[PDB]
Amino acid sequence: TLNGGITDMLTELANFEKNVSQAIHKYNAYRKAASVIAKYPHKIKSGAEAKKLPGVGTKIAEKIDEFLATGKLRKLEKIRQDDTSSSINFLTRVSGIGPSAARKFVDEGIKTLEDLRKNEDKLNHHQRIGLKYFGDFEKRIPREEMLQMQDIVLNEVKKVDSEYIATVCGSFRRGAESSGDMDVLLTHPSFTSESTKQPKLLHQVVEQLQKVHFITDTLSKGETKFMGVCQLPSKNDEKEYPHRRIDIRLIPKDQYYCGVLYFTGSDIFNKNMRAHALEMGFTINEYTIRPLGVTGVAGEPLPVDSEKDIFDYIQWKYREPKDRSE
DNA sequence: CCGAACAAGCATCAGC
DNA sequence: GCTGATGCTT
DNA sequence: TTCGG
Ligand SMILES: Nc1nc2c(ncn2[C@H]2C[C@H](O)[C@@H](COP(=O)(O)OP(=O)(O)CP(=O)(O)O)O2)c(=O)[nH]1
Ligand SMILES: [Mg+2]
Ligand code: NA
Ligand code: NA
Ligand code: NA
Repeated sequence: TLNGGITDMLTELANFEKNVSQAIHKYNAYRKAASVIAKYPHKIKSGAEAKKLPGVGTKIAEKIDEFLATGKLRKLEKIRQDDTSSSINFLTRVSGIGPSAARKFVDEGIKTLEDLRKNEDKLNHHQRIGLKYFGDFEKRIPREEMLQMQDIVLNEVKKVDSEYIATVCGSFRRGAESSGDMDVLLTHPSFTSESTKQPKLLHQVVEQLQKVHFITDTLSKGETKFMGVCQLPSKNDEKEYPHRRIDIRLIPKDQYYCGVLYFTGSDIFNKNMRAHALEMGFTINEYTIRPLGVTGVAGEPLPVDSEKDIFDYIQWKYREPKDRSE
């Protein structure tokens, strides 16, 4: 982390614009600048040097000059003193509380963890589970625990139907030594873009992971996307493990490669890659890559038989997952 | 200067 | 009930 | 907030 102080500042600015100002484009600009700087392999010595990188403009360059001179940013230090800003920023750390709900809660004088706990009745289901596991959800998962969880998920899925294929994506698939949560891509040959030949494909997997007490709570759940909570089992008399966020995405079997590209990320990598696709005349979602016609209307899905096929279409060199951690 | 900035599933709510 | 917008999330 | 045209 050559430039950890700079990228921390930019990330804190990003979070302020998202949570407090509700300025999504400023938030993306700071995150993008933080991303391009994190992979820059020199210790930055001036805002001018940083402004040579794409995504760092005049305003971020000036902030880097102030940071490098003083070790601080006056704008952030004032933001940190403001009670409303600090409280809104804090409340958004609860899963299910966003900028709108956080500002609504602070308006009614709900502005601390203890305030949240005594007003459970004012939370929706998702928010209540995010409050319940607030402490756990801020801990990272050592890859060794990710490996144990993987083994549980893949084996339980196989007991439901040997034709399911579960793939752990996210930062885990990118080779990270720790992960924020577990991301599972799921396919079944009964579910393709051409037909759904079995109902309850995702449900059966969820209920089986619940029966073996791996899934403990549900944040949201539909036919193709599950967002919930899981926990490794612990040995006799040992401390329990923290509860962990788990996301499961059922994707049409024939669209696996677009799906695993999507779910491997990173999120910024996906944004960069989809934006480049547009510049090249394609649009990419988790299902397909399609060309844009004369009027910018999406055309027919193109054939895809690997992740690299997608990179080829937009004329990017193939990047292994471990090189997508933007 | 100015328009564009990735794409979408689930929960919730207003309106009919 | 449905449609469509918005919030929040991946 | 940044960038391309
Ligand atoms: N097009 C897009 N795609 C996205 C987006 N947000 C998330 N994703 C995709 C890519 C993520 O890796 C994947 C998982 O989402 P997750 O939050 O778990 O990201 P990890 O890479 O695993 C970091 P960790 O803290 O969990 O370790 O979902 C998005 O806005 N736009
Ligand atoms: Mg993840
Ligand atoms: Na630049
Ligand atoms: Na939140
Ligand atoms: Na996730």
